[PDB]
Amino acid sequence: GSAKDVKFGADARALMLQGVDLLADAVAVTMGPKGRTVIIEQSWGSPKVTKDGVTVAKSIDLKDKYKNIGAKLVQDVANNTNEEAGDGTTTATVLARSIAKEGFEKISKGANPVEIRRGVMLAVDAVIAELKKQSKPVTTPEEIAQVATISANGDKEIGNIISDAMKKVGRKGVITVKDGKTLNDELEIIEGMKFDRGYISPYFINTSKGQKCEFQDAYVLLSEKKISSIQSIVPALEIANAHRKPLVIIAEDVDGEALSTLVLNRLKVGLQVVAVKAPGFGDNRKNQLKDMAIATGGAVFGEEGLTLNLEDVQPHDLGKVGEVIVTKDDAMLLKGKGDKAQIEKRIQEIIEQLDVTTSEYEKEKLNERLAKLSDGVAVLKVGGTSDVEVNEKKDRVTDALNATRAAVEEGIVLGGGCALLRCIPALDSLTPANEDQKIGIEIIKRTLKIPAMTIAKNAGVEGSLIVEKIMQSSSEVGYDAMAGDFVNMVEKGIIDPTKVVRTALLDAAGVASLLTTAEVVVTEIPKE
Amino acid sequence: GSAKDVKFGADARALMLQGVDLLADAVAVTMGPKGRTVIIEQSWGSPKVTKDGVTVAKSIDLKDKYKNIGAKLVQDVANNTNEEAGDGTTTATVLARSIAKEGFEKISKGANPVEIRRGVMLAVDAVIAELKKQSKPVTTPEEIAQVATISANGDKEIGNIISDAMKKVGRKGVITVKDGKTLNDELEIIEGMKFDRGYISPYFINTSKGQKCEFQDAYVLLSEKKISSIQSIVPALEIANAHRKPLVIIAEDVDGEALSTLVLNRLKVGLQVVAVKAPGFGDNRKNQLKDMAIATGGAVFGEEGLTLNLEDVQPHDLGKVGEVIVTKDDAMLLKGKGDKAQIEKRIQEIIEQLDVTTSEYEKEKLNERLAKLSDGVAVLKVGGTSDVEVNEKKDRVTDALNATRAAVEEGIVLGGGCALLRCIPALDSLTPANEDQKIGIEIIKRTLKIPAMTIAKNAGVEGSLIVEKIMQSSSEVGYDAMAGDFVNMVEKGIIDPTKVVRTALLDAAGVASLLTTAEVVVTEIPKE
Amino acid sequence: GSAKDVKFGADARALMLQGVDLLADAVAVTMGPKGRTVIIEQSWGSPKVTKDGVTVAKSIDLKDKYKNIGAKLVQDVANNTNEEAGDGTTTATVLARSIAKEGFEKISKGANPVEIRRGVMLAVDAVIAELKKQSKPVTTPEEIAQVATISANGDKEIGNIISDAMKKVGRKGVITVKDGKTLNDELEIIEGMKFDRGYISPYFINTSKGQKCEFQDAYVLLSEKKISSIQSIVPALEIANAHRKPLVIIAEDVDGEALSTLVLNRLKVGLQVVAVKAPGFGDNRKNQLKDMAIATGGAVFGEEGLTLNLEDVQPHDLGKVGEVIVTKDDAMLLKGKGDKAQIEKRIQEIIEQLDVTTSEYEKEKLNERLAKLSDGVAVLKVGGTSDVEVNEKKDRVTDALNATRAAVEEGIVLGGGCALLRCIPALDSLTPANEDQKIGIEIIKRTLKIPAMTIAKNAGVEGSLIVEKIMQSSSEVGYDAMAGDFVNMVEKGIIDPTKVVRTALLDAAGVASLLTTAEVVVTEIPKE
Amino acid sequence: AGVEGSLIVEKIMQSSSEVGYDAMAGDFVNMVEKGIIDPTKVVRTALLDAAGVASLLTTAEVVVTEIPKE
Ligand SMILES: Nc1ncnc2c1ncn2[C@@H]1O[C@H](COP(=O)(O)OP(=O)(O)O)[C@@H](O)[C@H]1O
Ligand SMILES: Nc1ncnc2c1ncn2[C@@H]1O[C@H](COP(=O)(O)OP(=O)(O)O)[C@@H](O)[C@H]1O
Ligand SMILES: Nc1ncnc2c1ncn2[C@@H]1O[C@H](COP(=O)(O)OP(=O)(O)O)[C@@H](O)[C@H]1O
Ligand code: BEF
Ligand code: BEF
Ligand code: BEF
Ligand SMILES: [K+]
Ligand SMILES: [K+]
Ligand SMILES: [K+]
Ligand SMILES: [Mg+2]
Ligand SMILES: [Mg+2]
Ligand SMILES: [Mg+2]
Repeated sequence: GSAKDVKFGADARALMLQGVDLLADAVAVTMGPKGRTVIIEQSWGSPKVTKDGVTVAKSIDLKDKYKNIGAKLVQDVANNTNEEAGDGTTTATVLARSIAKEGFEKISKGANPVEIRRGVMLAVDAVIAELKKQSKPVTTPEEIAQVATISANGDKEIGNIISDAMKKVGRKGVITVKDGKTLNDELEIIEGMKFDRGYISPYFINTSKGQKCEFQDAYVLLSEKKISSIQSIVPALEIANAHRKPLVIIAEDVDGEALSTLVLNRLKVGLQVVAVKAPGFGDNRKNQLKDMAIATGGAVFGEEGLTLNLEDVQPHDLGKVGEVIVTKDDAMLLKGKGDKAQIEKRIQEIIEQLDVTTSEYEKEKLNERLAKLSDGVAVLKVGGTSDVEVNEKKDRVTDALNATRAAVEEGIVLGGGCALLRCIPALDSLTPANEDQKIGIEIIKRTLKIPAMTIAKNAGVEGSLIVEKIMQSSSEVGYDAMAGDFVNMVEKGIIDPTKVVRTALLDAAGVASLLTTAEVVVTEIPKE
Repeated sequence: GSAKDVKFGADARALMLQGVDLLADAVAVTMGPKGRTVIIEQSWGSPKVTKDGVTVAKSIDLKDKYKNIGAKLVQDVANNTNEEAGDGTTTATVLARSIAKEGFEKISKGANPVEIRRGVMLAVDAVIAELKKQSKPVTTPEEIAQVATISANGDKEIGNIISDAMKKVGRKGVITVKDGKTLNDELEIIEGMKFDRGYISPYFINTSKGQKCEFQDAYVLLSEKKISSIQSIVPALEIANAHRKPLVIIAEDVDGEALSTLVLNRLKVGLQVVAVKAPGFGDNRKNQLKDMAIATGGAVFGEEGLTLNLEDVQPHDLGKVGEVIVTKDDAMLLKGKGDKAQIEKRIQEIIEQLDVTTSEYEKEKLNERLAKLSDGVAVLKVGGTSDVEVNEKKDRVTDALNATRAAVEEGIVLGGGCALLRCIPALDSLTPANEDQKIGIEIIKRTLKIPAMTIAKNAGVEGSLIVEKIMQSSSEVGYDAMAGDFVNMVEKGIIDPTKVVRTALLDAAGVASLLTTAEVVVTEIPKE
Repeated sequence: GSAKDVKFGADARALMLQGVDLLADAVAVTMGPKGRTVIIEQSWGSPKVTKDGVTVAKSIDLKDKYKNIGAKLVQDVANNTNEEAGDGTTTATVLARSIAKEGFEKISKGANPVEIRRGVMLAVDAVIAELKKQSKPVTTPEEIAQVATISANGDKEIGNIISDAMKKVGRKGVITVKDGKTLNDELEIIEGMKFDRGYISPYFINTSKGQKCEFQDAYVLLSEKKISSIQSIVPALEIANAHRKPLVIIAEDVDGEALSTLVLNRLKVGLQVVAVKAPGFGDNRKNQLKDMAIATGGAVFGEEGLTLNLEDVQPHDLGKVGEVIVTKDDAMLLKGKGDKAQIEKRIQEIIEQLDVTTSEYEKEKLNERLAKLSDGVAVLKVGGTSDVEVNEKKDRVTDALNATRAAVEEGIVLGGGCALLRCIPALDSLTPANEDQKIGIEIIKRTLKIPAMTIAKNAGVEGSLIVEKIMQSSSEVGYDAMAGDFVNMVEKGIIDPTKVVRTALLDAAGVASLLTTAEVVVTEIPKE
Repeated sequence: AGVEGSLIVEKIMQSSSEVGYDAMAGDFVNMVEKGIIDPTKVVRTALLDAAGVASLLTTAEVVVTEIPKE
């Protein structure tokens, strides 16, 4: 195969620990307030300017093979935490390094690194079991605003926007962020359903405005397969013209012949119609048109084993929507009169359909159908003046938005590091089975101070001195690293999700305590 | 991934600031009168010779990875200002460097660069709020001549041509510049309609002059698809011969058969006809022939979903024009009797169709339809003796022309930098929330002096000395850097659009105050 | 993008001027009599041996990035002058360098190069305004003989040949030069039209002479596409035989079926016909046969969108010519009865088409159509024994021929440089607006002595001493650099076109006075 | 002095016998009246020492030099 190079013992430990220290010194500066950004060279355009501690970690790839092993294993810590919780990735990386450093010190000839690993995990289990006890559910809509304000680097506008969006959509609603264009942030609460597809012919525009077709109290014709002929399309339009209401035609496509009839009747006397294709792309639209059908109340035509055909339609067989808006790239149905008692049964089917399966894409479009249908979705167009700014402000908004959605399900706990500092008394009652498990528990006991310590450090004060004066203090008191003094937390509004705290700790301790059991390292030769 | 290299703290700050200082020293020389040109090597031919601070900034790309980071982020400022306002890009780059340099000094261990950022933006909000107070709208057509004269590097011919072109077309008309051929500048005001296409057969020439077919009070036949046969063409000519008026035939093409008919009846007894193809090329001509129709009063034949056919024409179904001029490469319709009340409704449609969309090509041919139809457009053929010369003057004409269109919409304000210098008293009443925001406000208070200071520096005098004596002086007094003495401004005619001043400041402060929050820089390894 | 390297201030100035000084030192040696040749290596064959200052300027491309910028900007001066006038390229380059050198000295910290530029152009405008006063039209045919003899480097045979060719064709006729084969120069005056293509079958020879087909008062049949079948050719012959006149058949080709008929009717009773293909090769013949048509009066058959077919011809539809001469390799039509008032409109059409465009091949075959069309034309087959000689002597003839045609339209003036020396008094009455415009006027005032000075220098004498002794002398007295003594000029026959003198000054002053405005230079890195 | 050399020399030789160039004021003057003079001894030895030495250098056809070892 490929020529390799092996290194044993303390030499390899040091080099890997050198790789860990570098990638963690790069990210540790981005912690808490008074943290500082990191500029990353993009290979093509203007550079990134981040504060998120995974963008910093996934970039840093080191030349040396052994230091790079350290970097990769810290990258995997930072990434496991991000996907699981969405914030707290700096918190994990400093905890990972601290367990690595303290581990590559206790490795003498008589020590057993694997029992040390077992002791670390006993300590970690005990501490996340202590977090859940001192956890408390988030109840008031003000605690939502605080969690957001904190994880957004203390930007209070962000906190009010995410709290407002979560009152008007539901705490488990669908908030999603976009690249805004204006200078300020905007909360847009979409009402109804909308799909990324516009009218076929630019003759349906009846608005004399920004290229819109706008209807009220329309019928809906849902077709699975194409509407080719003049034959299949005529009966529906006779219904629409007779009842004197507009008509929307959502089909796989409108062929040129039925299209030519639609355009004709629009331009003279002036029948009110409009056509758009289906949302797409394949098997999905077959479910989503059916979703559209029952949301409005009607039937999808051409169905496989029902094959409702177009030639025999009836006015109850058409859906009804209060307002219809269609532009050159997107259509919106708003107030479907769809017998809510039945659209709710649909919601229950789709939610059971996701609990069953997972494919990262079947579950993706699955959630698209839920959100599109009921409570409407919120979007957060962020302001800014230049690109790199918007991209920075956007990394902070998503970290705040993940924090709030991870807090509403699993409660809040003190911040500034005090969450973990208030767990050390839990470790002081463990009775280890042997000497090596005692070493592991002592490793975590030291490591729990790292978060509070690294925040004070970036603030410019003595880290460990602040950590001690916190522990001596009462249970609700800790350090506000912005104001630079000690405060009650919840009264002052410093809190963190318990989910982000425990997953960061658990992913760090998980990977770090395994690195420390190594004795050999095998690397590819660095040919050229 | 790619082997990377990280640098921390003061070392990295220094390297990026070196990249910034270089790219800004290169562009700063091109400021104000007595500014100086910059020769840029073009990779293929003779070099460019500019004074615009984006051609200078976008060209300069650096070898070192860290210096290039500084340069790229200054290109982004200069570019954001150009697209948003069209002038003021040097003003942006020097303001940017001043905010970076002043920022890479206050970064001690206890400073919070992110709060300093917040203070910088507090200062910028208050100052653009003060510019808007001391601003005034542009009213007299002498103020238009002045703004144009200033932004053209003090070339008064440019000021008179643009004011003349803007008086005869409207302050929001359509002026466009071209590479002239003569030695002097020319203002050509196209009045009416014209498209770049001539007659098919050189037998329609009835002029006994420079190869022209020239008619008065003619009919117009607008056909979308080809005129193949004798059958479809014959009825229109019977109308033309019966009423005894000439006829123009604007179609996609005139086939050899209908063509052989047209030439025959022209060469004997002497029916007055002439034919041309459509403007082109594809979907566009379909709208553009429709535009011509309502401009003259008639109907496009063969239309998709109207299919007005040629066999049943009627004399009212033909357009009418006062005079028709057709050469071997272009046709001009002048005085269409087209029911102006309806073509204005058309104009309003096309203007909303551009405000809605943008594709750089749909919006291109879109403006072609306004101009071709609307109040005659002005075109400016610039003189010169050699090519590199014309490209310089053309960079200056466009910056002069962009400035006037940014003054007519958003008012004017003092020039020479005095616009910003007259805002410092606004900053002196800010009450910063903490120490870090106070640092930011002082950063801006110093930076506001940079524009006036860099103009005096380029003039060969002491920069800060001129700045001090201006502030001591009255509100209308400041420095004329060409005459080299202090003057009232508006009476002397030194003014700038408020839009260019505010966007230059805002794009610089936005980008620069984020660079100064950095603590780490990660760059790809420079392999070879 | 590509890594670039910037240089500021005097360093950059020095290097560019080194490039200007190099490219201009190389060319100055080819000036006036006693100038000297320049050997250029051709990458493929035997080298060039020139005296023209554009062949020398366009070759020299420099290694260093900064020296090459200077070289290119002097190339642009020499090229703009050649295209505008056809001679005077050495005069321009020494004037360009002199303005560059004198410009890269006065650039101190307080000087404004842009105002110096304005003064330079004020001075150039005033001096080209003085040339036209002291200009006088060329009237006698001996002044033509002198203008030609001078710019041909004092070759008196060249002067007599060009004067003779211009007497027999008109001073604005079409003279054109070719690579002769003999040892001496030859003046051949073609009469009528001619193309390099002979009869198809060697049976049309009715001459009993040197292999010629010779007709008088013939018809002409012009076909764009081939004459394939017996069907298309017979009616034309029926007409030609009916009226009892010969017939010429100019088509893309005469296929073997129609050919066997033409030859058959030729060999028995003796119908007078003859066939030749078109001039060629592709799109050109489509225009060139049409040119031939209107010159004789008729129609080209098979046309694209007129498709005049061969089957329906008529005797007015055939061209008529006074005499027809066809050999084995070329055909000549002489006295086309073509309603000349329109071929003149055609000639004016083709002449404007070349002034508009240039492609070295569109303009090449373009000139083929003028001469082929015009009545008569002169050609000058130059002698010589080897190629490099002919290429040289041919370079001098064209410069003489451009000179005489530039004198007949715009008058003559004293020579040897004395034309400009006699303009300095105009500069001494300018009143400059400021110090910088004063600096510029002095730049030109110094620069006007350069031509006389560089000619005396090359003659082996002291340059400025000859310049001084001229200015003290009367207005008609100056220096004959061949005889080496002072003479009246017009009596002695040393004169230059005013068009060549003024364009030389103006293109140099334009470009150089812009180079002298530079303060930064941006160049691509020279990787490898 | 910053002017064209041979041009001043020509305008001097054209002039009268006492007229020449004062290079400080930058104009032509009578000399003794204005006070520009030099000893005849210094002029003649300068020419004679130069012409002597130089006119022998120009008679050379070969040059022999010691090798520049190091
Ligand atoms: N104003 C503040 N005062 C004190 N501690 C804070 C403040 N804001 C955030 N923190 C703490 O800093 C830590 C960093 O939060 P998180 O967003 O996970 O880290 P990062 O800075 O990497 O985003 C959290 O534990 C949080 O409690
Ligand atoms: N003649 C002048 N005297 C004093 N100041 C001037 C003069 N002309 C322009 N300025 C000022 O110089 C600044 C440069 O304007 P801008 O169009 O950005 O020039 P550049 O394009 O070189 O950057 C403006 O703020 C303008 O008001
Ligand atoms: N015999 C001559 N004596 C003095 N001056 C001359 C003579 N012949 C030409 N000249 C001058 O030399 C100048 C340079 O002419 P140009 O055409 O540029 O030379 P070339 O064509 O060889 O480059 C012209 O202005 C011309 O008047
Ligand atoms: F960088 Be944070 F702790 F997600
Ligand atoms: F360089 Be300018 F201020 F656009
Ligand atoms: F060099 Be010459 F005047 F064309
Ligand atoms: K972070
Ligand atoms: K500029
Ligand atoms: K020459
Ligand atoms: Mg984060
Ligand atoms: Mg500009
Ligand atoms: Mg020449």
